[PDB]
Amino acid sequence: LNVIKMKSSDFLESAEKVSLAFHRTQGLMIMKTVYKGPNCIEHNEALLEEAKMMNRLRHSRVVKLLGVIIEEGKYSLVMEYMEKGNLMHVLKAEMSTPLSVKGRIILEIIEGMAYLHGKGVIHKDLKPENILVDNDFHIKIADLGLASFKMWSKLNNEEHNELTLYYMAPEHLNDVNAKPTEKSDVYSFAVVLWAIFANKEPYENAIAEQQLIMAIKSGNRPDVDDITEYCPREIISLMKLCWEANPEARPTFPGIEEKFRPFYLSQLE
Ligand SMILES: O=C(c1nc2n(n1)[C@H](c1ccccc1)C[C@@H]2F)C1CC1
Ligand SMILES: [Br-]
Ligand SMILES: [Br-]
Ligand SMILES: [Cl-]
Ligand code: NA
Ligand code: NA
Ligand code: NA
Ligand code: NA
Ligand code: NA
Ligand code: NA
Repeated sequence: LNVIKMKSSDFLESAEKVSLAFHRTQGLMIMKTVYKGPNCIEHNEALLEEAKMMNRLRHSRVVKLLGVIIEEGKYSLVMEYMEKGNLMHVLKAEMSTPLSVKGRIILEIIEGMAYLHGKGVIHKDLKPENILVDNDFHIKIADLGLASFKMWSKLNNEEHNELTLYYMAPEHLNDVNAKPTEKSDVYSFAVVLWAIFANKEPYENAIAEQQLIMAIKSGNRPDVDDITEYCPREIISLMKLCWEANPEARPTFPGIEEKFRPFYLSQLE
């Protein structure tokens, strides 16, 4: 389905920024309020078309943009509701996630990124907080930071509006000139891989941001010995392949899928 021009009145009053919302006739949804301030109707057509463009990225592992709210002095994006929150919340839950499910999660992240890259989309902000999980532990990739919503991100920072580095490729640390590439996303995926088996964030011993940044650029990586549960040797090799310093030596997501899928099916599923 295409993007719906929804209205603020469509949602139940819950006055008392991604939050849960209840559409009067459609049910639970996620709302990201982006702008609240003076009237800026000059940008409406530009904001709507960008939402239409983003809404065209349709894939089983990509979150759906259900609608937009474009009113006088109020602009919001309305997104599919993923009941279980983000991947890091799932990994830290009291109930353990079995290896078969972790393998499926990895495969689905690969499928989603292969789709996005095939559409010429570079995510640039891939991390557990942008990987959302539904009731059945299937995942969908999101862009909650608006890294790909150029127009909406600019709106979010217009001053008249009232309203992590662990997964960033080293070529981007301490460097604003560096333009992210598909290979930047592959590096982020490598660290997500580590997090999936560590059940936590990397670099817990880092003491200072400058220490952490200079260390990673010098070759430091998440502590593979820190994984406490069983992590298949193939997956350790995979993450090492994906966080290699030379970006052009990192594989593609289709290349990752070609070797991970048959391994998932014979060992993990
Ligand atoms: O997080 C959001 C969101 N909305 C959409 N996605 N994420 C998908 C997507 C994923 C990765 C890269 C680009 C788009 C396509 C869809 F339009 C909304 C709340 C801001
Ligand atoms: Br090299
Ligand atoms: Br593999
Ligand atoms: Cl394949
Ligand atoms: Na599915
Ligand atoms: Na990061
Ligand atoms: Na730090
Ligand atoms: Na390296
Ligand atoms: Na295959
Ligand atoms: Na398969």
